[PDB]
Order: sequence, then C-alpha cells, then structure tokens
Amino acid sequence: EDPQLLVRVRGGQLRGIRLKAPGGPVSAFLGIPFAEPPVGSRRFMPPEPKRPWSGVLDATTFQNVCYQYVDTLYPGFEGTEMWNPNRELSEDCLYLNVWTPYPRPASPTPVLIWIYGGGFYSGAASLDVYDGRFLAQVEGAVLVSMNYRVGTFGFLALPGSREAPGNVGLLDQRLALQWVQENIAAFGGDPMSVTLFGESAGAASVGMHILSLPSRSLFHRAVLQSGTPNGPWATVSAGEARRRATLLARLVGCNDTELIACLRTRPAQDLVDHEWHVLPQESIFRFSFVPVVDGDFLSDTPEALINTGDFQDLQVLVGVVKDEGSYFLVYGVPGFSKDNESLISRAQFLAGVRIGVPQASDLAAEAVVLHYTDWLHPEDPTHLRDAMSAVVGDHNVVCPVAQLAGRLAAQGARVYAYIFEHRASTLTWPLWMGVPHGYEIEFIFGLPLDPSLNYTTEERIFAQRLMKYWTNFARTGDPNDPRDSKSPQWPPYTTAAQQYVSLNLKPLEVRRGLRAQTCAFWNRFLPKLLSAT
Amino acid sequence: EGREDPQLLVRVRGGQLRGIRLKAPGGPVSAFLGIPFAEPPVGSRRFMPPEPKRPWSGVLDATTFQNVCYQYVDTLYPGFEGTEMWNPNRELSEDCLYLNVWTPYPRPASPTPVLIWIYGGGFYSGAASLDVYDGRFLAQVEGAVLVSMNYRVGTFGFLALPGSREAPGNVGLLDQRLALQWVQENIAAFGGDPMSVTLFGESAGAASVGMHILSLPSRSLFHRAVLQSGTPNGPWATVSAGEARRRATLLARLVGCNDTELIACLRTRPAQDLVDHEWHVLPQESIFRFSFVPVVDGDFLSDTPEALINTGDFQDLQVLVGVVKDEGSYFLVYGVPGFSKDNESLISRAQFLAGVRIGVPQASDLAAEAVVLHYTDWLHPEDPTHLRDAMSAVVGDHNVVCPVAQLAGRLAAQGARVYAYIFEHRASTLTWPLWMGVPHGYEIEFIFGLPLDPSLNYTTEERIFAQRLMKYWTNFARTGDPNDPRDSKSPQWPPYTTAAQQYVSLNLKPLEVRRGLRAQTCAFWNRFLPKLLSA
Ligand SMILES: CCN(CC)CCNS(=O)(=O)c1ccccc1F
Ligand SMILES: CCN(CC)CCNS(=O)(=O)c1ccccc1F
Ligand SMILES: *[C@@H]1O[C@H](CO)[C@@H](O)[C@H](O)[C@H]1NC(C)=O
Ligand SMILES: *[C@@H]1O[C@H](CO)[C@@H](O)[C@H](O)[C@H]1NC(C)=O
Ligand SMILES: *[C@H]1O[C@H](CO)[C@@H](O)[C@H](O)[C@H]1NC(C)=O
Repeated sequence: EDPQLLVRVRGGQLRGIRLKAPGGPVSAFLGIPFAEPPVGSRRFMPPEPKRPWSGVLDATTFQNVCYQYVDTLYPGFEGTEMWNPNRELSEDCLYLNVWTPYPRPASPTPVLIWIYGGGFYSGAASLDVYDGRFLAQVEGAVLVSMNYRVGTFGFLALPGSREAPGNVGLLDQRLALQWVQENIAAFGGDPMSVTLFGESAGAASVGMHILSLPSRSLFHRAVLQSGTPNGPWATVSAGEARRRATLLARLVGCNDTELIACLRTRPAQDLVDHEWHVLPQESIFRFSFVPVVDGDFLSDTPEALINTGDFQDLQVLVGVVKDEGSYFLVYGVPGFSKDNESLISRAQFLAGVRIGVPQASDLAAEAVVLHYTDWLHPEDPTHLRDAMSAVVGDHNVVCPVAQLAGRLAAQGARVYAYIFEHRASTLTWPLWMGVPHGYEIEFIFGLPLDPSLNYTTEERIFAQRLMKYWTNFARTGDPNDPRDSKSPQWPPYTTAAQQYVSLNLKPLEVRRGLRAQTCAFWNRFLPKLLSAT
Repeated sequence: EGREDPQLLVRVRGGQLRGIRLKAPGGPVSAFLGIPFAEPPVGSRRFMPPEPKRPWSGVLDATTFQNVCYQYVDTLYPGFEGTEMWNPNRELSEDCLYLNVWTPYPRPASPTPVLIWIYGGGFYSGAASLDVYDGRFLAQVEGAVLVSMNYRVGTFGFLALPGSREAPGNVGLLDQRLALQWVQENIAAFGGDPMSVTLFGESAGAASVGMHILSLPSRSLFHRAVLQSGTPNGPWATVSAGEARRRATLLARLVGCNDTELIACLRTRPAQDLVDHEWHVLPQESIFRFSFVPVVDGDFLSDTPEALINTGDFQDLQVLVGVVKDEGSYFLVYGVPGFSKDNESLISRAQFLAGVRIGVPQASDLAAEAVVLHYTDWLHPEDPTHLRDAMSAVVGDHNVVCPVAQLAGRLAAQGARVYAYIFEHRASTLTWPLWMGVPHGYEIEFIFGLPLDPSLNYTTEERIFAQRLMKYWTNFARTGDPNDPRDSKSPQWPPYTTAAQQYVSLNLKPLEVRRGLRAQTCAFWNRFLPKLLSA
C-alpha cells in the first residue's frame, strides 16, 4: 500500500495509481465520483452530492463516458476517432480525475481544471489528448478534469419546470468545482488558486461560470480556447429550448411533468437517435441541446452580461487556432472532404454560407458573400474554399472571442490573447484544413513529450513553452515567464491597442487587431442587418 | 480681305470666318474662337432645344472667346487661384452658344483626327474658354484639330418638365449634340477629319460623353470617347423624370411662378433670379449633388444609364476612362463641417458620421452605418487623420471611382475596348493644401499640355510627363489605342477586362500595370448598397 497513492477525501478513502511520465512518476486518481449517478428519476435533474462510501474506493482507472452520440463520418480514421468515447457509455458517468506529481506536492500547488468541449453533445475527460500526466510531471501542476452530462441528458430543458430546469450539465461542472474546493488540499492542491481551462464548448462553459454568480467563489482565473459563452451556438433562448425539448418528446412517442416522466422511460440511445432532428435549419456549428438563458444560471444573455459586469478581479487567457472553421465543412457543406483538396464552385460557396450562417436572411447572406468574396478572382476555387472556412471560423469562434476579449477588457479584466498557428507534423487531416479547431490541445497538454508519438524535437520544445505559459498564468494570472528578457513580452489585450501574440515555432510576435475589420462586420453590422431583416 | 493673313480665312456652312494666329512655345497655331453654332437660346427660346445658327453675311470675327453660359459664380475662396481658375472668364449671358477650333498653322493639308472637349462643372457651371482648356498645345505639338463648345448649364440647360413641349429637358446635351453635328459638316474646312472624331471630357463633361454614347442620334457624330473622372451612370449625373419635375416646379414657386403657364412665367424671370434659387431645390443637405442635371426621359436616354450599359452591344466602341488619386477631397470643403483648405482638416468621429450623411444623402440609417462600417479603421476608429482621408474616400469612391469601375466592367462585358487609368501626380504648382492630394480636375492641365508654357513654372519632369499624356490621348484618338506602335520598348497599356481588370498608373514614373480598381470597395457600392437601400 503506497501511502502516496492513499488519500482521504470527505466521502472516504481513495487509492490512486502511480503512472509513468517520460521524466518520472505521477500520481493519478481516476474515476472519483463527485455526484450521485443521474439515472432513472434523476435524468434531466440537477446533480446531487455523492454519498460517502466504505473502505477504500478504487481510483486507478477512468470511469464511463456520459451517454452521447458517436461519430461515424470517417470510421477508423484517427482524426475523428481521437475525439470519440474511449470508455463504455453510461448515464452513470459523473466522475472526475486528478493528476499530481509523485510524490504529493510539499506545498499547496495551483490547480488547473480542464473542461472538455464537444458541442455540448459529446466529449469525455478520459481522452488521450486530455492526459494530465505531462503537466503534472513537468510543471508540478495539480490537474483536474471532470465528466459532465451532454446532449439531452445534460441540456434538455423545459424552462420553468421542476423536472427539467435546464443547464444541469453546467451544474455537474459546478459540483466538481465545489468538490475541488472541499477536497483538493488532500492531494496537495491549493483551493485558493484554481484556474479553469477548456476548449470549444468547454471554453464556453468556462465563460458561463465567469458569468454565473454561484460559480464565482469556485475559481480565480480562466482560459478560453476557441470558444465563448457569447456567440451564435453556445446558448439558446428559453422558448427555443422548450421548442426543441417538446419536438424531441413528440418524436419518441412522448404538461411538463408527464412529458418528462415519459422521456425518462426511454432508453438513452432512443434520445440520441433523435437528437439531431430538432434543429430549425440545416446547419453546421450548431447543436441541439446547449445551455439555456433561463434567468437562473444566467441572469441574462452572455452578450448582455459581458457588457455590464465589473470584471476587475478577473484574469483571463483567450485565443483561437489559425483555421477554426475547416473541421466543420466536411460535416455538412457539399464539396468538402478530407479525402481531396475540396476546391469548390461559387454556387457551392453560396450554398455553404446559408448552411454556415443558418439564421441569415437573404440580405445578410449576400452581405457575408460580399465581404468574403475576392472580387478580383470571384470564381477561384481555392479562395472560395478557404473563404468558406473563414466564414464559419470567424462567425462561430474568432469574432465571438474578439468580442469577449474587448468587452471583458473594457470592464476592467486583465486579458491575454493568442493565435495558435502551428500545424502538428503528425496531423492526420489534409493540408487544406490548416490548423483546425481543437489541434492546439495536444500541445498544451504536452503530448509531444510522449516519445511514442513521433513529434519533432522543435515540437517538444514548443509544447514545453506552451505548458509554461499556461501554468505561469494559473500561478500568477500572467503567462509571461517571470524570469526572462529579450523575449518579447506578452502584453495584455486592450480595447484600444488590441494586442495579441502568435503561438508557433518562432518566438512570440505581437500583433494588433484580431480580424478587426471582419469582426466589426460580424459583431456590429450583422445584428443590425438581421434586425432590419 | 487682300491685306490680311490668307491662312486665317475659312468658310463654313453659315458663312465666312476670320481666325487668329496664336503663339505656342514650339510655334504658331490657328484659332477660330467664338463661332456661333446655334441661334441664341434667349427670350421665348429659353428652356428650348437649340436651333441651328442661321447664316450670317460678311466675315465674322472669330478671334476672341465668346460669352459664358449664365451660371453661378463661386464665392468660397475670393482671389484664390484654386477656385477662380474654374470661374467664368468672359461675360455671363444666355447668348452663349459658341464653339472654338484650334488647328496647326498653317492648317493641315491631309484630314486630321479631331478631339472635341466637353467641360465639366456639375452641369451648373463651366466654359470652353478657361485657360486649363487651352487647345493650342495639343494643336501645336500633336498636330491635333481640337474643338470645344459652350453648352447651357443649370436651369437654362437642364430645367425639365418631362412631357412638356416648352421645357422638355436635356437641352444642354442637345447643345453639345448640335456642336457635334456642326463639326460633322464643317470641320473638313479646317483640315479636320469628320470620320475620326474623339470626344473627351472631365466630370460632368465626362458624364456628357457617356450620354452621347448611350443616345442613338449622337452615335454617328463620333467614333471614340474619353471619360475623365465622370460617368453617365452613378448617383449624380441623372435624375428621374419625377424628381426633375419636382425640382422645376419648386424652383418656379421660389421665383414667384399647366406646364405652359409655368414655363411662360419662368421665361419672364431675369437669368440671375433663376441662379439665385437653383440650390434651394435639392431634397437633402448634400455634396456632389447638382440641382439641374440630365433627366431620364425615355427620349435622349431610353432607360437609365445603368440599364443601358448592361444590355448594349458595344463592339464598335473604343473608350478610355479613368480617375485621379483623390476624387473626393475638393468637395469636402464645400459642405462637410471640419473641412477647410486653410487647415489640416483633422476631424472627429462625430464629424465623420455627419459627413457620411451629407456625402451619401440618399442613404437610410442602415446604409449609412454600412458605409461607416466599411470605411472605419477599427484598429484606430477615432484617429482624426484616417477619418479625414476616409471621408474623402467615401465621396470619391461613391461618386467617381466606383461608377467608373462599373462603366469599364459593364462596357467591356458588352464588347467594348476599354483602357483604364489612375492619375496620381500632384502638380508642383497646386494651390490646394497637401491633404487634398490630387483633387478632382487636376489632371486636366497635364492632358492639355499647360506645363509646356514656360511662364507657368512647372518642372522639366512635369513637361515630359505632360507630353507623354498628350501622346496617349492623341494616339487613342488616332487609333483607338493609347500605345505607340513604334515603341515596343516602353511599357504597354493593356485593355481593361472583367477577367483581369488591368489599369495603369499615370505618374512621373513609367506605366505600371495594376489590377482591380478598388475591387472590394466598389463591389460594396455597386452591388450591395442598392440592395440595402431597397430593404
Ligand atoms: C473538442 C474538439 N473538437 C474539435 C473539432 C473535436 C470534437 N467534435 S466537435 O463536437 O467539435 C464536432 C463538430 C462538428 C462535427 C463533428 C464534431 F465532432
Ligand atoms: C470642372 C472641374 N472641377 C474640378 C473640381 C472644378 C469646377 N467646380 S465643380 O463644379 O466641379 C464643383 C463641385 C463642388 C463644389 C464646387 C464646385 F465648383
Ligand atoms: C471531394 O470529395 C467529395 C466527396 O468525396 C466530392 O463531392 C467533391 O466533389 C470532391 N471535390 C472535387 C471533385 O473537386
Ligand atoms: C478648420 O477650419 C474649419 C472652418 O473654419 C473649422 O470648422 C475646423 O474646426 C478647423 N479645424 C481645426 C483643427 O482647426
Ligand atoms: C515663376 O517665376 C518667378 C519665381 O521667381 C515668379 O516671379 C513668377 O510669378 C512665377 N510664375 C508663376 C505662374 O507662378
């Protein structure tokens, strides 16, 4: 019985496992229950604290993945399968994971808490890309990741109802945050230095904890990678949420109480089978069951809340990858595929815009086409292809990120912004997709340090730089290495100067204006245009 | 005659003329100035189509410029060369339908290509007698036969009650046309070739040239065309019949006046009374908008110029079009608060938003917002220097650059041979401040070859530049191609096409080929803006 792997938390004793990282051992405590299993009458319900247990709970292995849709686009293809569930699916899935250095830290150590993405319909803390052993070993970090309910199980809402109030997946996240406050000291973590970080829907989740009062005592700093609470996909109105929930009910043979009672009788896969039939338009980068603006978890729209808050106590690191939109084109836009260069016609570009901007009126669509067309070469297939990616990337990620950065900075927050531009040498997607949504993550987590993965020696060094930025931020609220010069320094993002840095193999380069002209179009003009219809 | 210069005596259809021997720097030229081409459009003839000049007896003296058509005189900067150079330099009169002819001395023995200049001035002003339109240099250096005519402007030339007999509209354009017909009949007497006639004009004159391209009865009267900083399409060059009627009746009201009775009352009014009130009839506070302009009538123009350049077969057409570097700047000091020739005109964001409403008076709030969105530098949204230059760009692109780009692309798509330029040289002699750059109208002195005048103090390099441009223009007039065939050495000027969109830069450096005439920005003005107005 290794006493380094034996921990007492409030619920009882745990036994972890000594894992090997390339440079030494780490302590891993995997599959710790933080909630009562949300099964049976508990489906759609807020999470309840896990009851205490007897003896020593085995925490040597990952627990089940929250029940979710599984991707079938490219079966066997690593580019897609890397995101697919790597453990059995179950509604019994509210478990978290803790990596610490071996042996347990001598002094209280800053905690990083990872919240996975996956469009609020998918994801798991057990994925190889979220492996916290490298950060734990190299940077001495205490890293936590939790599973949270996704899809209908996490976000089906009949706003106002008792039995499906909505946002329970976010409440799963919050309960794990509370668990960290109560228990992390036993692992050598400092509950007074907690940094949330996440990507895509996980970044949006991080943003919603910033905007939700009861979450504010649970962390001190935040990193939002390629995702925001504001924007076109991260939330729905109460009316649209109810609309989608009732439609789904009808589809599966089902007042709120009776409707939800019937839904709870249905096998999990029946719900998943019909998850995608409730979207109002044919679209991409749009998800059926996402957080709802209810007046509860969120007192108002994220756009409203980031515009009025006092965020002076907040430090935030936000950024995007070079090609945010490319991943999504192969999943719905005719003409795109990972198996060719996806050179498209102008008719295909126009068709793609209606799909990429599903809420657009004819005039709004024309405006987007006008902005992104190269009028010198308006029929060039290479430009039209890359512009289609830009439309989806800017609309859904880059410009909402720029807006969040600008808004938070204006309201007194300390903001650092980045663009991640390095394409992994081991990338399995074709060249035209560039640096796609999600492909900075393997570097932040230090996967190039894994000798079995065949990253270049430059990529190993690049990864260590990023781990240092991230952990320095967690420690200080400042990614800058507090012992360096001639670097150059990573300056805070401001509304005026709008400074951000490029993250690639080259040293930091300071740039100004995050797609400033283009994002002014998306953030300022487009809503006017939709309002006028 | 008998004791006079026998080389200055010429007969035309109306009778005998006596011209004058002028000195140009390289030698003498023949000038026949103030030749009447119409009966004076006075009294009962006011607002009426011109009637051909009835033959006169004896030898008419054609040695001096004639009257300027009655018009508003500019008062913004008294005694300032920058404005006064455009002001009338002869007596203002409704008796103003006269034309001028410059030829080599002695007159060419073989038929010589003819250039016909049509002045601009927003259809409310201008004269063929201005020093910047002096035809002696083109005549002497290039051997050109150059003709320029006065045409009625303002109410006198363009007040219209569409459908009426007594004020049918577009009579200023009919004046121009009558002059073209005069050239067809008489220019051979001067050594000119009526089978090789090239029209050129700037601003409203360029728009006029475009009207003649689009009007059927003008089409046998010329063979090639040059449009400098002006087009028949666009927001200022024409008004609808309903708006022309609206403006005419309002003007009538303002001077104390059934169309026949209204026009009859208008004819009793002193010329100056019409001028004193002509600027009170614009529907909005604006710049680059003129009260009395050509009207879309179904007659002179069978449809809007926009429709006409979209459906025509223009295979027979060779056309040279272009713009200057800073089309918008001149207009800012005349209507937008914060702008002046006497300071650097750095403006606030509030002054920029207000200027946009004035520079785009037809715009709804949403359209104006779109313009502001497009022209703002969102990295420095309140930078006064950028806002000032952006305001200029808004006015220049909207009124000139993008209508020119549209005209070039449309005509080329319909089969025409198009050559396009941007003129980027600022004269060393320019009296306007530096922030205005190369303003509307300031390529003209170079085309006409004024730098060749020793007394004007242009640089040696500017003299050479001027001679280059005169060659481009006369080559085009002669052949429909501005390039010199014997010079395969010097950079070639390629035709503008929709596919490649090639145009050249005109400056002190050799020709440089560029592609896309403000492609993104003009796509906004030409394609999107109209959609936005409709919604
Ligand atoms: C979490 C990183 N992410 C980065 C792409 C991969 C995971 N899938 S997804 O939800 O984003 C998604 C979107 C569209 C189509 C399929 C799909 F899985
Ligand atoms: C014909 C050359 N043009 C080139 C500028 C100078 C003549 N003035 S204008 O009609 O264009 C004009 C416009 C606005 C305000 C005053 C004004 F005279
Ligand atoms: C790429 O692949 C898809 C499906 O495989 C196809 O529809 C598309 O036409 C291809 N692109 C080409 C042929 O340019
Ligand atoms: C320049 O002059 C104009 C006209 O007098 C005035 O409106 C403007 O405020 C002046 N600008 C500056 C910076 O002095
Ligand atoms: C140029 O020559 C001299 C400069 O010394 C001056 O007297 C004359 O007025 C100038 N001419 C013009 C048109 O500026």
